[PDB]
Amino acid sequence: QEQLVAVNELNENLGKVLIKIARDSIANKLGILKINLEDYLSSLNDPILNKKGLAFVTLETYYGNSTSLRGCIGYVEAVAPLKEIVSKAAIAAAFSDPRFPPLSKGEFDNIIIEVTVLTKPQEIDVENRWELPKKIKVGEDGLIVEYGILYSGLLLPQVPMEYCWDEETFLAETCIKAGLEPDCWLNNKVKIKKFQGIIFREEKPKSEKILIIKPSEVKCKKEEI
Repeated sequence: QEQLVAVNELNENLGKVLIKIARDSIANKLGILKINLEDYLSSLNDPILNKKGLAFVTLETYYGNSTSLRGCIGYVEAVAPLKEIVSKAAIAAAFSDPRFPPLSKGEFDNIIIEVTVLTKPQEIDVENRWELPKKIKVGEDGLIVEYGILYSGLLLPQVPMEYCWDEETFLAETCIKAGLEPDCWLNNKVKIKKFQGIIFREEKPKSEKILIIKPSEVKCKKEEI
């Protein structure tokens, strides 16, 4: 809205760009790609890239039929222009993860990059809380239930779907996560935000084709072999 990115704005080509931004940022810090990252980032003039959101980047070592976590970093404290938060996260995924050595030039070629974009959580202003279940959608919306610093509950978009919940159960379970009663969502004093997310990932290192993974395509665990 006020320069905030919406998930429906992120298509396969934008995911293609975010992935290349992450790729080049790392390549630039590894010393592989010769560029001025800052000027490079400001040259990407697609307005979408500059809308704000939250982002995470995880690097997985590529194998025939499996992958291995290689580094993960994400920022959820404050939204910032996509291209910037993604460039920053990519770099951190490669060099800041406390669990691995920094990425080496030798590894860069065998890593698959995954970029997750989350929208800025936003308050659901409905003065008829019983109509609250209608203003959200299981499989698309993440939730945040708050009531003063002491009570805060957060659920990612996928959770409700993989556990096969309906909209109300979803709000109840988040309330329980916040330390509140199952029906805390009907209480005007309890603030409720929603947000969305999306995932882009190379199916192979530097591949042209990328996989778009949506929280709404997750299978209810009860239907898993």
